[PDB]
Amino acid sequence: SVRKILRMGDPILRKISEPVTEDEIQTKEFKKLIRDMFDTMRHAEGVGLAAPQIGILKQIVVVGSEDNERYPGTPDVPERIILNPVITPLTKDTSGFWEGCLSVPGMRGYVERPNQIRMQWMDEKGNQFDETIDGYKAIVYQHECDHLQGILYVDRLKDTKLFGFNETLDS
Amino acid sequence: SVRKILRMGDPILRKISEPVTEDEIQTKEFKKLIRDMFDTMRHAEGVGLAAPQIGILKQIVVVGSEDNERYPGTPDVPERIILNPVITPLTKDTSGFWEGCLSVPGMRGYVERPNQIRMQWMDEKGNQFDETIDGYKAIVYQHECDHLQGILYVDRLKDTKLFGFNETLDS
Ligand SMILES: [Zn+2]
Ligand SMILES: [Zn+2]
Repeated sequence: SVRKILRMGDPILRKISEPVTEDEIQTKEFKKLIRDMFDTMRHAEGVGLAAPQIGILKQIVVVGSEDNERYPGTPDVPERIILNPVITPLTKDTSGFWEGCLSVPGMRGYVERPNQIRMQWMDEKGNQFDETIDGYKAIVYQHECDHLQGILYVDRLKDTKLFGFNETLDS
Repeated sequence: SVRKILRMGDPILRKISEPVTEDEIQTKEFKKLIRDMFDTMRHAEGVGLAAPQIGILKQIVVVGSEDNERYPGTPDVPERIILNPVITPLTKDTSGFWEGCLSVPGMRGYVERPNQIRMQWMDEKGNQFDETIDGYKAIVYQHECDHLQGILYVDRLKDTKLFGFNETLDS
């Protein structure tokens, strides 16, 4: 089902989310969470979603797009469950994007993040990954790990001048 | 009548508004602006309003409250037309407030501003003033002169952690 998405202002979105145990992923309620999470992220037309965004401080991130209406330009993104992630910048080069967040509705903000990172996670399966992601993917992944350390894009806005509502930014 | 209030994202709210001429205040359309401005500020239940907030880059600020629903606590404020203002900090001491703005609907942000300033303006009459304002008044006056130099409270947010929507901040 679709869970209620917490909005910027709730202190939860700022608390640090702790790791998931190899025990949990094989748990029943966990599987029911990934279900909800996906169901919620889709109804929201978002590129991804972090557990805390719905009240759960577990290091659980979800993603997936395929022709998105909320961010027209962007490339389709393949669904994937990202757990206990750990990103690291592989360069100082940065790609700029007017990011948005389901937890900060109706607004957009230019944010410059590194464009090439090394990330290491784990899946519903228990598999260990450790690749180097680049381009839009990296952006989204970074954006969503942030939620896990209580960080929202507004905290990184290149500059408050470049931040506002949609209805007005496109005009 | 009530004019449409520009929302954060419109580049106008960031442009510098120029001064008003002793000629204008005695003008007909000017008087019609102060009318609208007031009518608009009231319908909005705001403590004040700056010309640019409705598309006019003239150094015209308006104020007035008396039992406000949008900011319950705050002291009533007496209507007044403030023109070509010029504020100056008279201290480093600062009072904190979760400010809001009609141009940035549904949100609130903790902002620390000086609590004792020297301001010099002019009225619909043409009178020259130069007093030292303190307390809530100073806050509001500073908040509204900012609009004249293209500045919104988000640009001063003490810290992004303390910024969010109303429905969620009170909870
Ligand atoms: Zn988000
Ligand atoms: Zn304002």
